[PDB]
Amino acid sequence: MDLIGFGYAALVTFGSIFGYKRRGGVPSLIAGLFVGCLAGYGAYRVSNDKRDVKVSLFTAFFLATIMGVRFKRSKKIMPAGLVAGLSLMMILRLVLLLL
Repeated sequence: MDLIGFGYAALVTFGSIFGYKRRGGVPSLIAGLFVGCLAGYGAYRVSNDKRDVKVSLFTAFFLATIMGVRFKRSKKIMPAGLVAGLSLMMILRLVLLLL
């Protein structure tokens, strides 16, 4: 949409994003951030919940279990997306290790 300066858009995007005061859809990802968060964070707290990493496993497991229809290649990205989430997590964990 519109073939105008990109960089600029990347600038305003970066800033605005940082200010976080525009979005407002709450499709699901958000819910994934909250849940996943508690998962990781909690695992980091070390109170009772299992250890990190595994948590994620329990996150995807619970979610899927909540869904009913286990992952399955098909239209939309509702199911696949989930896999994209868990994956994204792992990767982030690959670096987290260092962090």
